[PDB]
Amino acid sequence: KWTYFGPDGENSWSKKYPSCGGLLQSPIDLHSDILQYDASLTPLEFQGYNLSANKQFLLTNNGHSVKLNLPSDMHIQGLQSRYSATQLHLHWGNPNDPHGSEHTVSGQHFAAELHIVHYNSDLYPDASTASNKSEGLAVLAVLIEMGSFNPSYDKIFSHLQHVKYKGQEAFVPGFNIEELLPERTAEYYRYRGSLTTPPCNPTVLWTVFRNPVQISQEQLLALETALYCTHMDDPSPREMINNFRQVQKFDERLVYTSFS
Amino acid sequence: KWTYFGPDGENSWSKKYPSCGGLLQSPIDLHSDILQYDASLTPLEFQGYNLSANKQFLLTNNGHSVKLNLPSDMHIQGLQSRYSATQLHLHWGNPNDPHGSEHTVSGQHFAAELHIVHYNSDLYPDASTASNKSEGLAVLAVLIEMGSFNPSYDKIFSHLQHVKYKGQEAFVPGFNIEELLPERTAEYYRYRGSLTTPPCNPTVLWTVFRNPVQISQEQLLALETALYCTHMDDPSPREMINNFRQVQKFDERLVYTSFS
Ligand SMILES: CCCCNC(=O)c1cc(S(N)(=O)=O)c(Cl)cc1SCCc1ccccc1
Ligand SMILES: CCCCNC(=O)c1cc(S(N)(=O)=O)c(Cl)cc1SCCc1ccccc1
Ligand SMILES: [Zn+2]
Ligand SMILES: [Zn+2]
Repeated sequence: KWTYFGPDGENSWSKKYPSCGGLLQSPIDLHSDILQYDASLTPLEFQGYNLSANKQFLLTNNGHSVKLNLPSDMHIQGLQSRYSATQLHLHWGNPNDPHGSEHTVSGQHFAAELHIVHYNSDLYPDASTASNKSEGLAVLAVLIEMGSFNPSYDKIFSHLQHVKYKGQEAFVPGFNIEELLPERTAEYYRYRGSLTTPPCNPTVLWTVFRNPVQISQEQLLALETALYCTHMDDPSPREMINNFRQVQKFDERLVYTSFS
Repeated sequence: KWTYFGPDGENSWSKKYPSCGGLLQSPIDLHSDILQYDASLTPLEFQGYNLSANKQFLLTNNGHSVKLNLPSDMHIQGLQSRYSATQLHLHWGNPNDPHGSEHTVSGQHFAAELHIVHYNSDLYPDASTASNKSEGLAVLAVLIEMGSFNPSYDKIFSHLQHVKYKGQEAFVPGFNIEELLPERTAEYYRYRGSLTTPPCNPTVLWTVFRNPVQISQEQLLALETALYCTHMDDPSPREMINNFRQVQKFDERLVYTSFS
């Protein structure tokens, strides 16, 4: 058990989850001095992203974020192994401070952040088994900026009202998960890092897209007001807000870019 | 034992230093939405900061920073108690990434940060005894950027050669310590926080001057490269770099400004 605020917050994670106080932690601040162009970084292909709108996918409040379960037929080609999808989820701030991206760019938070989590299906049978193992995970990160209404993101946000409390679950119709990605997915940052949550294992190949996507003010307000970290019956209910980790020391890492 | 790197890093400080996971942690990002002008914040007076050049003061490498011992006769006038000087020390980054201030303005790191540590000499005999007590400590924080050669900061940096390693000590003719302060010291940020180092006690009244000082690219490089955090005959030397804490979450609070 852990939170983003007070005694159980991120400065205390390492007391229960030692990897949280180890090396190669995420997120990080993307800034010119630590960037390095790499000709190796070829375009990813997103296979099986186009989920049938006549099929149903489990959305869950896990007490930390809202998660959408993804089928393992969904995958990434282009890395050293096949990375199969396990779930996507978000990180955001609060109505009075809508700047809850995990990754920052030249010291600036975006409004929110989407993480599409994949596991090494060539090595491991699921994300859970893969999470504490070498080369176990790969995440696509989309930075989210406040702008126009996003009908694609709304295929998640219109469902939040059925997963208000921890452990609540709701079937959501499939849609093309590629619609959540920004323009020019060929332009990305790539670095070796960790889960941004406990148990913080340094097993994550990070891809952060260069370009953000936009969702409206009304979409962020809904995301920032709809969810609780706590069970429906908890007498000390806590709002699910500011569910982002502070950026971490580089530990001599560089971030490789597909662009110069 | 505590460091800015590896398993004994800042995410692990809370294990042996509980306060590092507690309330009112420094440093923080100073940005517009958390600033509030308070017309009641008048100028500090720096008394006995003009040290005899015929008096000598101990410079030490403690393996966390380089520290100049200061005489208690020097103090700040303007607060509700007299705060007497104990030491000044610095925080910096590394030559590939020369952005190692502790406090940030609008998410931006300055090259470095000087701290002049004072203690409540009306209530407490010493900084050690004051450190974990109400209204114990007051720091003057100076943000340092690349710029023109600074003769006054060179009165310190000219002696780094003699304190290369953990343990080494050296003497510095006195100079006017007010010479290390920027222009318009009437302009400052003010907030209650913590030591940025273990034991992280929430006992510090922070005064961060609005205006940075400038040191030359060569002065900054000397600081970043002159010192080690290991003993002169450690087999495995460690360069003393990136000796700054990551900014902390600053939830539902204000930094007050002396400036509109
Ligand atoms: C186990 C509950 C903690 C909540 N975190 C995640 O679901 C999560 C977050 C990330 S992140 N924010 O770095 O993108 C990642 Cl990369 C993976 C997971 S969960 C999948 C791995 C796992 C499964 C089961 C137990 C432990 C880990
Ligand atoms: C034994 C302490 C280890 C190193 N830290 C400092 O000297 C230090 C740093 C700051 S900061 N970076 O917040 O300006 C401050 Cl406010 C005070 C001290 S040391 C003075 C207080 C103290 C002395 C002895 C034991 C504990 C605290
Ligand atoms: Zn995440
Ligand atoms: Zn300091």
